[PDB]
Amino acid sequence: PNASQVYRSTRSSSPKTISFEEAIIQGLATDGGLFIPPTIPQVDQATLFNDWSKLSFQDLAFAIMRLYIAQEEIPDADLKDLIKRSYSTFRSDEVTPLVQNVTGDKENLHILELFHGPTYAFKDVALQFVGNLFEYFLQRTNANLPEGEKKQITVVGATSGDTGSAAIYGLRGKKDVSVFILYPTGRISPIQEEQMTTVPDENVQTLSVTGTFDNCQDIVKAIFGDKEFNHNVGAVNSINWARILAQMTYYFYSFFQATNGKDSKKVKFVVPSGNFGDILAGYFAKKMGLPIEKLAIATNENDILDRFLKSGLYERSDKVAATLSPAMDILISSNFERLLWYLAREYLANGDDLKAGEIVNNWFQELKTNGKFQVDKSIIEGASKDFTSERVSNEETSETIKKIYESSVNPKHYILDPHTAVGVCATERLIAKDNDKSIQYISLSTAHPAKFADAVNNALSGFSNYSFEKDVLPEELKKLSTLKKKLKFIERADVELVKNAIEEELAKM
Ligand SMILES: *Cc1c(COP(=O)(O)O)cnc(C)c1O
Repeated sequence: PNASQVYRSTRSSSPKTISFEEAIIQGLATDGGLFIPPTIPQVDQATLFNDWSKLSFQDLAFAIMRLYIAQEEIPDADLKDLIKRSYSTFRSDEVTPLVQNVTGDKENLHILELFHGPTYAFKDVALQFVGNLFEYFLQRTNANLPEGEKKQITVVGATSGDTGSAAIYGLRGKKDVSVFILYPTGRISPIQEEQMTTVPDENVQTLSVTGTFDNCQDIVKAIFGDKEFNHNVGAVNSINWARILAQMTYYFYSFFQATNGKDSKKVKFVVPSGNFGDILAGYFAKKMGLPIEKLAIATNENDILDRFLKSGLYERSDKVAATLSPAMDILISSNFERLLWYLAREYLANGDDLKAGEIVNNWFQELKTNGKFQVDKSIIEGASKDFTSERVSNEETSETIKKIYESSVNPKHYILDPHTAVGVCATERLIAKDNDKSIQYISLSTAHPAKFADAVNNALSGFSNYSFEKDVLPEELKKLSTLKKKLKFIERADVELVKNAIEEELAKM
C-alpha cells in the first residue's frame, strides 16, 4: 500500500495508520474521528483526458478505487466484480446519466441524475457498493471459520424517512449480515415505508417503534452503546470511507460527459449538501487532478455550513428548521470534519499529519462543550479556494421546482425533487453572478421526484397539465402500495423490547 491506500483518524496523533479493510469495517475511529488517506492520490492531466475520459462509470470506479485500495487488500478481479454487481441494479445504462442543457442553450445547466438506483435516491451509489464490500470482507474472514463459529454482523439503526431504504437495499440478501431498522410509526410517509417493508429478503426486518424519531435515536443508541450486547453489531453510518470513495466516480464521469468534444473544459459542480460526504467526494476528485471550478455547497435553511464558510464559526443550532428538503435538515455536517483535517494540515500544521489530528480533535472537543468553535482566518481562506456556498429558503426551493418546470427545454416539463431544487436554485444564482456562461454547470439530482410528492405537487398544482401519477410516479414504484408489507410494531420505546425483537431472527436470518 502507498500513502493513498493507508488510513488514519482525523483525530489521531499517532504515527500508526490502518488498512482500507480495517477503516471500512471499523467505520468510525476508536477516538471518534473519521478515516482518511493521509495522501490524496495524484492523477495527471494526460491520463485524465487520454485514458479516463473514455471510460464508463464502472471502469472509472475501478481506476479511481485502485488508487485508494491496495491490490493486496482487494485483487483486480474481485474489485471489478464488486463494482459490476454494485451498479448492475441501476436502471440507467450509464449508472449516473448527465442530462445536459435542460434549460436550453442560453446557459449550460446540466442535471446529473443520481437516482437511477434501487431506491430512487442518490445514496444507492454508496450503499450498494459498501454493502457488497461488507459481504466481501466478512466472507473472506469466515472463509476460514468452520461453518460454525463463523462471525455474523447485524446492522441496526433508525430512519426518519428515506435514509434507511438505501441501507436496506445495499444489505438485503448479503451473506451473514442482517439489518434491523427502527422508525417512528405514522411518522414515515407511505412510499418510504413501502420501500423498506416490501423487500422480500430475510436478513432484513424493520421495527415500527411507537413513539418519535428523536425517540428512536435513543431506543437504538442504547442497543448501540451495548450491554451484554457484544454478537457483532453493525452500524448505520454516513461517515464510512467507502461512502466517500464510491461517490467520487460520478464527478469524474459527468465532468467528461460535460466536456468531451466541447471546447469549454470549465465545469462547476453545485451540490445540495447535508453531511458533506457527497461534495467532499468532489473535493477529493478536485485534489486528485480534476480541473474544476470551486465546489458549490447548496444548503437549505439548516445552514451550519454556509455560516461557517462565511465566518469561520462552526456553531450548532438549537432548532432543526423544517424544510422542503428534509434529507439535508441537519445540525452538524458529519463529514465536514474530514475537510477540516486537510485544511488544518495545510494551514496550521505545516504538513504535520499528527499536529493536524491534535488540532481537529481539540476543535470537535470545543464543540462538545461550547457547541461552537472558531477557526483561524487561514482556515476559511483556505476553504474558499475550493468552496463556495448558497443558502436556499423553502420559498425559493418551491419556486425553483416551478421555474424549471416551465423553463425546461431538454426535456420539456422537467420535474425536480426539492433537494435537487435547492441545488438548481444555487446553480442558477451562480450562473447569474459568475459572468461566464461558457462554464458547464452540473447540478446534482439526489432524489427522484416521486420520493417527495408533497413538495412537487404543491409547487406544480398551478398547472393544468401536471399529474403526479402521469408525469412522476414510476411504474415500478406504483406496485409498492400493492405488495405485501413485512411490518413488526414495537409499542412504547422499550429498549428492552427492541432487543427482544432483534433476537427473533428465527435462527435462520
Ligand atoms: C442524504 C441526502 C442528501 C445529503 O447528502 P450528504 O452526503 O449528506 O451531503 C441530499 N439529498 C437526498 C435526497 C439525500 O437522501
